[PDB]
Amino acid sequence: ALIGIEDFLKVDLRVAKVLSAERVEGSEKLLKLTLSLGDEERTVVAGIAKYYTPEELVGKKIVIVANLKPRKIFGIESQGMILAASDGENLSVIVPDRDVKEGAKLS
Amino acid sequence: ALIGIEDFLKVDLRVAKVLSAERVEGSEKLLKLTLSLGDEERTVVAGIAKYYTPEELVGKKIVIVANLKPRKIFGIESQGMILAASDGENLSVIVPDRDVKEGAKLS
Repeated sequence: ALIGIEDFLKVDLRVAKVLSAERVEGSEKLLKLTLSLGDEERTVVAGIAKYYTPEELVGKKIVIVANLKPRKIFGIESQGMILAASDGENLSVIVPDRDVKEGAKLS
Repeated sequence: ALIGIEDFLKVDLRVAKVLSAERVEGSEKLLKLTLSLGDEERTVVAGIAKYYTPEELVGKKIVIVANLKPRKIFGIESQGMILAASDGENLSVIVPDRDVKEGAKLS
C-alpha cells in the first residue's frame, strides 16, 4: 500500500443519475446505463447478474470513476467504471444515503 | 486514462458495519468509527464534519479503503479511510442500499 493522498485526488469520482438503460438482444449484462455527469453524458455497461432490474436503475444515483477509461478495449461501452460493492455474493450498488446532485466531485 | 483493472484490484475496498463512534475530549474532528471488517476490527477516524449522529452510525454499513492506507496525517494510526460521496455542498458518505452481511469487497 502507499499513502494514497494524491492517489485519491487523481481518482476523479463523480456521482451521476442513470437517465435510462439500453438493452441488447439476448446478451446478458446488457445494462447500458446512461449516466448523466451533470452536463456530461456517458454510457457504461453494467454486469449485475439479475440482481438489479433496469427499472430500478432508472433514476438511481451511482458513483462512477470518470477519468478511468473512455472506452473499453473489448468493445463494451464503458466511459467510466461503476463502483459495485461485491458482498459475499450480492452485488450491491454504491448509492449515497440522501439526494445528491449530478457531477458531485468526491473529495 | 489508465489500466483501471490492475490498479483497481490493488486497492481492495471492504464494507463493514460501524460498531461505535469514539470521541476525543474536545477537537474539531471526531467520530473514530470502530469499523469491524468481518473478523478484523480497525480504527478509522472518520471526522465527517458533524454530518452524522453517533447513534445512527452504530450499525451503518460503510465502504472503507483497506490495504491502501498505511499512514495518515499527523501519523494518526487510522487503519483505513472511509469513502465519502462528497459534493462540496455536502459530505454524503457512501452506504450500500440492500442489507448484506460483512466481509463485502469491491469488484
